[PDB]
Amino acid sequence: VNSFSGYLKLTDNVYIKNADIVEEAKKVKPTVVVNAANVYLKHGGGVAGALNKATNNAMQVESDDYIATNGPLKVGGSCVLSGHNLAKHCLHVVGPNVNKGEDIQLLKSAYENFNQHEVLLAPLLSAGIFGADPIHSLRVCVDTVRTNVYLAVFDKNLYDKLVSSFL
Ligand SMILES: Cn1nc(O)c2c1CN(C(=O)c1cc(O)cc(=O)o1)CC2
Repeated sequence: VNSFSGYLKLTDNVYIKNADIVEEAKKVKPTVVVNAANVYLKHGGGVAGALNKATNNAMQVESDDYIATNGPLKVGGSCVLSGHNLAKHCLHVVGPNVNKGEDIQLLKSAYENFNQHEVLLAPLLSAGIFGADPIHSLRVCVDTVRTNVYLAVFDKNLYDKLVSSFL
């Protein structure tokens, strides 16, 4: 039993809710919140911008030190950093950004990072400002992630479309 509430169950291991991931993280304090990161960990907008703002820019400060030491992530890759006031840990995962021309096949590699964590609160990778089709992202999630994932979808209209079209 865990503290996630109000989710619709899609599969054995994938759950979904119309929710603001920032507000959900603040309330649950999950072990892992996933950020929709880019390779530079520049958290300017979308989910990343919102998570970073909720940490009062502490996420960005930590991320800048990470990049200065380690260099950029790979598209499809990830790193574990602090969750600050939102979670124990933040798993920064880089899905492909279609608006930069990155290969959508890398979306599966991105979701594979979730399998290193037993339970996660996450957004749909490559959705929103990353330009991918969220219906496709949900399909890849369900077909790739084997650990327990709680998906937060900010837009109510999109949430309803994702549920109604789910096979
Ligand atoms: C600035 N702020 N603070 C918050 O709690 C939120 C925001 C803004 N926001 C996003 O930028 C966003 C975009 C998106 O595609 C998915 C998502 O989960 O969040 C949603 C929730």
